[PDB]
Amino acid sequence: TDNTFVSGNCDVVIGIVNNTVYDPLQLELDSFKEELDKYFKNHTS
Amino acid sequence: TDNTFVSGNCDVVIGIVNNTVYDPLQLELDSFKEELDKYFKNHTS
Ligand SMILES: *[C@@H]1O[C@H](CO[C@@H]2O[C@@H](C)[C@@H](O)[C@@H](O)[C@@H]2O)[C@@H](O[C@@H]2O[C@H](CO)[C@@H](O)[C@H](O)[C@H]2NC(C)=O)[C@H](O)[C@H]1NC(C)=O
Ligand SMILES: *[C@@H]1O[C@H](CO[C@@H]2O[C@@H](C)[C@@H](O)[C@@H](O)[C@@H]2O)[C@@H](O[C@@H]2O[C@H](CO)[C@@H](O)[C@H](O)[C@H]2NC(C)=O)[C@H](O)[C@H]1NC(C)=O
Repeated sequence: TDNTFVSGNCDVVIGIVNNTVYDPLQLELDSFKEELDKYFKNHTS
Repeated sequence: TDNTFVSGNCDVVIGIVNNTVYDPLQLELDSFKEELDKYFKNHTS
C-alpha cells in the first residue's frame, strides 16, 4: 500500500489482474493482537 | 522513514554514514507496548 494508490473499484479497468496487496500496518496489528492474546492467556490460563 | 526509502545494505554505498532513522509508527507502537505492560502489571498486583 506504500507504493500503490487506490482509485475506485476493479470493474472498470480493462486488463486489471488481481493479486494480494500487502499492508504492513495490518501485519503489525495482527502481530500485536497475537501478543495481546498471549498476554491474556498468561493472565487467566 | 517517511523522508527516506530503504534499498540494500550498508556494504555497497561509498560514503554511507552512521545515523538513526526515526520511525514514528514504531515509536507509538513501543509506547503502546509499554503502556499495556504497565496496565497488565498493575492489574496483576
Ligand atoms: C479475481 O477476482 C474475481 C472476482 O471475485 C472476487 O475475488 C476473488 C479473488 C474471490 O475472493 C471472489 O469470491 C470475489 O468475489 C474472481 O472471479 C471469481 O471467480 C470465482 C470462481 O469461478 C467465482 O465464484 C466468483 O463469483 C468470481 N467473482 C465474481 C465477482 O464474479 C477471479 O477468480 C480472481 N482472479 C483469479 C486469478 O483468481
Ligand atoms: C555504523 O555502525 C555499524 C554498526 O552499528 C554499531 O555497532 C552497534 C553494535 C551499535 O553500538 C551502534 O551504535 C554502532 O554504530 C558498524 O558496522 C560494524 O563495522 C565493523 C568494522 O568493519 C564490523 O566489524 C562490524 O561487524 C559491523 N557491524 C555491523 C552490525 O554491521 C559500522 O562500521 C558503523 N560505521 C562506521 C564508519 O564505523
